[PDB]
Amino acid sequence: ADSDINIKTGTTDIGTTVKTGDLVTYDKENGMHKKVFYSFIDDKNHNKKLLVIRTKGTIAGQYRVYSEEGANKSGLAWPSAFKVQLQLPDNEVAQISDYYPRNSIDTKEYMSTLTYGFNGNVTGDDTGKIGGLIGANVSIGHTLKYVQPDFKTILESPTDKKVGWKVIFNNMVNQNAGPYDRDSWNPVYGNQLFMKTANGSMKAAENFLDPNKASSLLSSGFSPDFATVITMDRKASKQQTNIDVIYERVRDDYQLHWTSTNWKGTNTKDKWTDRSSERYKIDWEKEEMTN
Amino acid sequence: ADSDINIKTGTTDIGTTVKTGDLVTYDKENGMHKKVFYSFIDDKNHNKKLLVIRTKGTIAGQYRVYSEEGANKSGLAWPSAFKVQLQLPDNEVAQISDYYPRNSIDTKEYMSTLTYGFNGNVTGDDTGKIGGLIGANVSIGHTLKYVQPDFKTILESPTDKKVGWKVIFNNMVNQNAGPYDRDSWNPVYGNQLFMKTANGSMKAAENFLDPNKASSLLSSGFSPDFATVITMDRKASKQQTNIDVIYERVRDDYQLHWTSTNWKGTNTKDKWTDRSSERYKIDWEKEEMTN
Amino acid sequence: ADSDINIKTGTTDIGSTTVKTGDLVTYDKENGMHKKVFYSFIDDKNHNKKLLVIRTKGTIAGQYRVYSEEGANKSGLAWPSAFKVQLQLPDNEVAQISDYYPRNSIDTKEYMSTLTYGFNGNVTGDDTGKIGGLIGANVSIGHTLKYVQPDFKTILESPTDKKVGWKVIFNNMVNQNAGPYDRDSWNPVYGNQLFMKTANGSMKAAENFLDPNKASSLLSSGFSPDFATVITMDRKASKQQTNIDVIYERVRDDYQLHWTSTNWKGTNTKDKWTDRSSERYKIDWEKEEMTN
Amino acid sequence: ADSDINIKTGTTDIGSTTVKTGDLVTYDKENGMHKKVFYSFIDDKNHNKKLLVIRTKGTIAGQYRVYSEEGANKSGLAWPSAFKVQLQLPDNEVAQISDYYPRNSIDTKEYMSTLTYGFNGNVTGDDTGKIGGLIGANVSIGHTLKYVQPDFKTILESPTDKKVGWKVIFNNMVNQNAGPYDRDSWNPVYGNQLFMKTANGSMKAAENFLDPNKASSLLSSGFSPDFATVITMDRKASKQQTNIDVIYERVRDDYQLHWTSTNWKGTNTKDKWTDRSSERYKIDWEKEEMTN
Amino acid sequence: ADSDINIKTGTTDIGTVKTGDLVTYDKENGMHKKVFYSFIDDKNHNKKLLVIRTKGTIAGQYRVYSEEGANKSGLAWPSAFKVQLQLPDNEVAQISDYYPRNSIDTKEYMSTLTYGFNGNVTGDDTGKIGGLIGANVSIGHTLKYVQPDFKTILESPTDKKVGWKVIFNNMVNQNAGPYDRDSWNPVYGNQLFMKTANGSMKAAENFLDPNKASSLLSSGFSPDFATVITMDRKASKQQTNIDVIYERVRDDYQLHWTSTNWKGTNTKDKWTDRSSERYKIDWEKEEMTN
Amino acid sequence: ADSDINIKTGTTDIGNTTVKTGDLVTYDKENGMHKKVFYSFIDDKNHNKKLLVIRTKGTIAGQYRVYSEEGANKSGLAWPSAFKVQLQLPDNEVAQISDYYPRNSIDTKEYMSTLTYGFNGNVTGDDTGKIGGLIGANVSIGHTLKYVQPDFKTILESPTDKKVGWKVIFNNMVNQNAGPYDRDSWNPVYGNQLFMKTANGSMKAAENFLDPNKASSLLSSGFSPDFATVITMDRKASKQQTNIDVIYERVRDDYQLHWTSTNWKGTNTKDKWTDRSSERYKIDWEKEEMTN
Amino acid sequence: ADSDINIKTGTTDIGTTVKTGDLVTYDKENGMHKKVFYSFIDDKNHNKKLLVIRTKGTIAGQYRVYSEEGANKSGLAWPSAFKVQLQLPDNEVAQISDYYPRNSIDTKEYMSTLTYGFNGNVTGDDTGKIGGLIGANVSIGHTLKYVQPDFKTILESPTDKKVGWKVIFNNMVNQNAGPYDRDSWNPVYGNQLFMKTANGSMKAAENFLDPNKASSLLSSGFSPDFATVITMDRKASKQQTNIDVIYERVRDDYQLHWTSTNWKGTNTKDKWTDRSSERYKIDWEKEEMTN
Repeated sequence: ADSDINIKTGTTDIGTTVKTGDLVTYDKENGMHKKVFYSFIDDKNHNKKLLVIRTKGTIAGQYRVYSEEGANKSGLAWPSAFKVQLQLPDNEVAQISDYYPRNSIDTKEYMSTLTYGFNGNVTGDDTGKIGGLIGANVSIGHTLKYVQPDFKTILESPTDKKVGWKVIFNNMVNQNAGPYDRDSWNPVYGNQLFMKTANGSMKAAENFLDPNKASSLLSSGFSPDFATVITMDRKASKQQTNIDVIYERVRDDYQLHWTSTNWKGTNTKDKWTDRSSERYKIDWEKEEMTN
Repeated sequence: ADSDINIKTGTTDIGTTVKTGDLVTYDKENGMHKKVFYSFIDDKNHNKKLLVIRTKGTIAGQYRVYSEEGANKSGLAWPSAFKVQLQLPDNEVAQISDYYPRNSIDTKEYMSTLTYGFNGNVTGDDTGKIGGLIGANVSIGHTLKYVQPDFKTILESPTDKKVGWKVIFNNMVNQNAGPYDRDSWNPVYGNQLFMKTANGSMKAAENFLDPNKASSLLSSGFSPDFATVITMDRKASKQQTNIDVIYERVRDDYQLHWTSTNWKGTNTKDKWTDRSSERYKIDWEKEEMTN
Repeated sequence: ADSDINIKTGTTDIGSTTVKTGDLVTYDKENGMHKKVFYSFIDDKNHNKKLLVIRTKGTIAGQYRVYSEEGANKSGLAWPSAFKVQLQLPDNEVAQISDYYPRNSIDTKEYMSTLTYGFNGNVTGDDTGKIGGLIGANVSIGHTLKYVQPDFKTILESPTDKKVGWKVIFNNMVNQNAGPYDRDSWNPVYGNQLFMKTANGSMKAAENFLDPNKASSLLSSGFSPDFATVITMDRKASKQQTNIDVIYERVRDDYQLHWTSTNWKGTNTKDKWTDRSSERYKIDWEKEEMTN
Repeated sequence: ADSDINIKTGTTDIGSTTVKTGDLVTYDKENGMHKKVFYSFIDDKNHNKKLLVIRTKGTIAGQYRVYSEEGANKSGLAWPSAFKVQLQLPDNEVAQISDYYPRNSIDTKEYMSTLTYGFNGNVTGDDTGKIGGLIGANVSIGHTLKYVQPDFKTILESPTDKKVGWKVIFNNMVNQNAGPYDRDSWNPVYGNQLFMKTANGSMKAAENFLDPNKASSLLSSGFSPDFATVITMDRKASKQQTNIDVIYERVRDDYQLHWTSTNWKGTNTKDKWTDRSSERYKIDWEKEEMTN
Repeated sequence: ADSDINIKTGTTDIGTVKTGDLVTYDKENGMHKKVFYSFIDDKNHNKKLLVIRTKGTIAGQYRVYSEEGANKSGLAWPSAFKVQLQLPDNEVAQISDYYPRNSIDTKEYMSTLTYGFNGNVTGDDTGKIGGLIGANVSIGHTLKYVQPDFKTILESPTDKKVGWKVIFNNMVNQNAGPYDRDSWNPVYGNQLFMKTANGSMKAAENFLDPNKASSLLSSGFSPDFATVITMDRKASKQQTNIDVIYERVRDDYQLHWTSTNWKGTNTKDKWTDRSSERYKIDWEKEEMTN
Repeated sequence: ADSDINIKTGTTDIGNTTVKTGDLVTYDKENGMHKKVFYSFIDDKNHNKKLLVIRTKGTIAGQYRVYSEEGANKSGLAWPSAFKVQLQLPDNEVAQISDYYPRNSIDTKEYMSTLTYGFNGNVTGDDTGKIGGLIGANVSIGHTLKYVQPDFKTILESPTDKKVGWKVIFNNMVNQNAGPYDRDSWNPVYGNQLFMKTANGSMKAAENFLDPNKASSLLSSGFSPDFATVITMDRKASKQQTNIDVIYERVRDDYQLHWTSTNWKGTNTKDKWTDRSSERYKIDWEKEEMTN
Repeated sequence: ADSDINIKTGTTDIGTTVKTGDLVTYDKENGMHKKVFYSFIDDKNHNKKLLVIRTKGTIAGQYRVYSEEGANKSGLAWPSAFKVQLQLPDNEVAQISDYYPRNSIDTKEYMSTLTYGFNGNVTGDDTGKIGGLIGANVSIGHTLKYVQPDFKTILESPTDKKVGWKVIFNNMVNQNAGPYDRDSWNPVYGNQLFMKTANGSMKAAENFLDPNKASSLLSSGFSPDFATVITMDRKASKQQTNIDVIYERVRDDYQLHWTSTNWKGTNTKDKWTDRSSERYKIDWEKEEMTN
């Protein structure tokens, strides 16, 4: 913060009138509500002109049973990753200056235990017999404790021309069991990730986990909220800039099959990928952004 | 936020005088108090005119014993879902830009424990006999921890013309037991979701759980608090826009029957649906919203 | 909030506007109720309606009291199981109930699952040169449900555009590090021990009730409502006066203790008594004043 | 809050006006009470009534003290079981008690249910070719109750439109990692162990009382009230003067220790002594000043 | 707060002020005594205000004071820090307020009831078959609470005199205890500041290093107490004398050798260091001097 | 804070003062480093020196990658064990490094001691009228140490008045609910299991490395520095231009997996590769601007 | 705070224009970056002129293997205490008024548990034999819980002429073992504080704990952040004041030696002391501080 280096708070920041806007596009085939909120910041005391692009909207999860192959085997398509990406063409003079959020250093809680004890006893009965025991004990414990989200938010390695985030599936609770991930494997039941019952009396399709009891991101979807800061030199001859904005969904294939005794599930990674791209024009003189 | 990217706070946002209003309607048949609070925001430095629509009011729960087939079987209607939906006609130029709340990523706390120990003991009695014993142990522990609300609030997959929320029944604690949900099944007791006593001596209607010990959303109801942001192009020819708002309640059927040794309950999903729809007119020039 | 939708904070709210506020205080002696109405007239020209905020405060006494004493074997305690507040506009009124606070909040619960498994080896022996051996294994499944419970639940009753109300109801309560008990607790031997002081005692039934100092203060000293109701009124309306009835009421249960020649047993009758205190206020929207 | 009902925060409150404040200090020597009244006259023209905020502060000394000594087998300790502060308008007054802080809050408690079940297998053996085995199973169901309790409870007494008051009462207390004990704790051997230092030692009874340094600081050094009362006055009233009575009081219990020939036994008598300090203030609404 | 009674925040308070610093060092008593004062004269307030903040630092002076050979030694340590302000009785000015005050402690209590059943079947190669069916019940009570190394206590004030005492409560000793001034063990006595149970060194060596003990004991305690004094403007004598006293009470912790192990004994309130000083308050000039 | 020393907050900090800010961005492709400098010139007349605040941000890619594959029994994985950022002024410069953020924070640990003791009795018998009894006792002492560990530790390296720097180093990490492991973890059978996916599987060595999605995101996608350096300059200095070198660098370790005919065995070589990216900036104190 | 005594917040404080400055000096021999930030406050409504002296910079750890006596014995120098001291000459009329931080009162969490139980059991076998068992138990537990920092920050007993802080080594975790301090002793291992391995095959110098796994204060160093407030009477004749500032590092000597069966460590306290002093001139009239 500002006070940590003996300077009055808010002093070293960029603060000037700002020009803002909203641009909304809906991709029907890809089921993506894409909204770009932009702010043009022109601080004369700052050596660069700034454009802040906040990418919002919603990418639908589209957790859906897609095929029913008889009554033994059925297939479920589900979203394992949501991605948002911004890219400047290389010929551009404008640069990607900053981004939010970034990758945070995860933490874990470790705990070590040492217990030792002693115990004595006296025993007896009606035949006048009497016994005794003296025992001792030591025990060492190690406990690891940590928090994990259903989905991880990760900032991809940026350049000065391209940036992006991926919100990826980590693990999930299945009816107070698990947690399971894309790589969970059981010899009897295989991958129990979206498995409703271990054994029942129905067609395969019914045995998929009800999306209401799973992560709501899987079905109803994920709403990005990422910020990109682009800087522009005022003396450039060309005060126009193209920028590409991409929303993307990666879908995995979770299959259920019947092994004559119980259910077994199998998951194939990155089976499908829906990519929705749109190009925007940035006018640094007019301070407006269009598509 | 703005300070995370080296910019003065509150800079990049939309801020100008605002035109606000209230529209209240009460649907008696559906037992729904529907209130719409709206705000017209016209910032010249913003590329579009804004309308914020907050949908509030209260959808009654109407948790009730509706049928009485003697003293052996009875039926309880209960609300499993509350829904709010806003929809623009497709031919409209205005777009759904933003919404609150959105879907949150759940988290869970995991714990791993590894313990190992040793113990010794020496035994004896008055017959001069001496015994001895040396033992060792290892133990592995896994603990999963997470929070579940009685009802889940979910933002449905939006487009730029339609948006909505569903507040759905998740699971619920029943008199220090459970928690139970719509799919809980016990071979003896079936679904014990709203079952008061397992095997008492009363009529079936009496045996439903007192709403005072269940989620207050079930009976007294749920008060929506959702916001939609619509953007409008100032240069559009038609500066008038219709918008339809739907309130919905979906009720499940929980029936109790006596098996001569016990009570057993059965739950039918989405048996009834109360749907209350109203149309509003949005005048962007006059900056006023009416019904 | 506004910042969540890229708007300057406080932009979308009703404020730009002079407000006319007031206090009306009434004490109902027979019903033991202190009733305060704090009201605020907000007339924002940029708002499509006139606004009145009615904050219903004050305090409804608990009146937790031993009411009957049929000797030393039997006694009865009257206690408040519900506090209620209700506002109601007549149907012929043009003014509408627009909003209210508080509302019903969604409860949550903390769930915890444990799976533990272990092995142990062991060798035995003694002075007769004898040697024994032991290999054991174990597995264990644990499930924990965890949640917080208030002594009283605050509920917003199903509102209309003409009437609104809250009910603050008894939930459950700790009795001297035991329980918690509620209105429906039953023990075959002791019955409902909710306000039972001791299981065994040489003393009157009246003396065997739980000291109100050791119970929820809402039961005895009482509960102080803090509810807000927002009324909207159309400026074009012809009659710029609106009558409104405000009701405070208390529902009291009957908790009786009787001696079974060996011990104490408690019985609770629900909603035995109801104290209802109603009063009418006149809302003048032109004069921007509310009166009684 | 206001933002909860779509209104700019601080809009509906009384402030949108210059305030006249003051301090009145009195010390009751015989009753050991420092009594301070901080008052504020608020006259908001947009408010239908004049406001006086009376904040009652100061400190009521605990006066935890060994008062009598009957030999070395029996001794008595006076201790504060309740502090009380009360404000009362004469009924003939036109001014009304409008609001008060703090009020009674709804307590909560944390409940837990646990269900565990497990299995274990085991094989044992010997050098005599002997072979043994066992297969066991287990179920266990647990209930946990968890909650927080203060040493003293702060309670708002049932107010009227003329009188209000708070009481800070003794609840329970830890005694050297034991207990907690309260006024009704009883042990057949030791009686009430609340303020006894040792169970069995060789000293006078006076010696065996708990060092106040190891007890609640309120018991000895005392309690500092911080309560606010809000009085409303109609401007159109003929008599713009109002008398108001402010009362501080301390309730002391009698804790006796005696020797019973083998161990120590403690007994507590409730509400034996009561120190009450009353004073009258004159409220002049026109001059906007409060005097003594 | 004000918003709790439907009034705009900051309305009911007193809102130019004249402030000052007086510093004195008592070398003999090892006390750095600082008074920060503020004169507040609000026309809309019925009396003139003086806020007196008593700060500075009272050194702990945790030290081994005596060495009676190699079997016996004495440690002096601070069991109480005290601050006192006193107006003479004939003064018209009154003590109106003070901070901090005494807070009500809380404790966390939790009760558990567990009951279970267990079955088992046993057997061996001799075709023998055994069984057992068992049940269990258990009740647990848990008490939980937080206590500071020192308790900060506001002494019963009057309208002429006020004071605070910061007293030793209990303390952890090398992952053991906590111990207090009254802890007693029949073989070891009071193990409060004892380093080792049995080790061949001088008695002075066996005292706990101040670096592993509460820093208030050695380096000291910094008071931060405020007193609010009110004065009537119509008073004839617009001067007021006030005495401020800083105090340290030291206990005596003795270690002695019993030919097998160490034993500690603690005697309370053996020494008392009192540093008193008088200030002159001028309400007209709005200044406080010495 | 200032209020802690009886001064109005914000009084003693630096701030008629106008600040001259700017951004410099370069991307080193060979080293995969997005390097951004945000600078602020602060010239407070009431301050004895001109100030320049340099904020080093951007992102150093983790570049967690399988780099060699010697069949299906041996593979190598290059991973980032340290990220570093360094700023250096040449010796001949009169300008000085005055301050920096973050600095090294003091770690803490929670210690716990438990002492439990108990007694138990039991009576035994059977159908042969035999009667037995046993009475036992136990004592136990427990010590628990508890502390929080980040995946990477942020260290401020020992600064001078000419150069400053930070290193963000790998500490330890959880591997699929196992570990946590660090660069020196060793198992006689499995070696270092830090990034080992399975104990014994049937795949290529390359396929047996832990999925970067299940590892610290700093390892693959990378680390984003956020460091501040405060440089002071005398106004009276002759050369109001100052060169400064900024270095971003990544230290990569070598984690190899090999098959021992029964299972997998991991080996980690420290500081095998070092990627260094340096850039020269010109600081102009008169023109109040920074360039490269 | 002021609101605690019925006064508007910020009323009783000092506030006026302030004159601030920076003095940076680097002690190479002692490896100490020493920065002084000063603020002159002259409030006319305050009875004295104020100078706030903030001592910052960084004292390097210099955790280093210094000696090598073959391959069986070695020595490690480590910082056991960092110190900062400010001292006014006794003849000065200017006074040390205040200081931050001060000593905080530490706390601990104590909990006592009382548990008691009963159990029954019935036994039998195929020989028609019958057995019985009735048991009871009681147990009392005492648990202590508290937090201990790696280093303690302590304000030393100040006067009106001298003030200082010491940041001292408390204890430290050694590879999930310990924690150990300067007085830890094991008959077999001696002091295991900075010992890497109990018994291995390297030179002594190799067996010291990697500074990366120890407190970073030990190696990279400590950054002081201390404030001293000095008052000056405006009417004092001599409006100039010299002040000495001392930065100091106390290093302990941790030696490792091989006893032919395992490693044993020994630690000697306060072996070395690096002391770096600088004198500053305070001009109260010109409101400037120089070196």
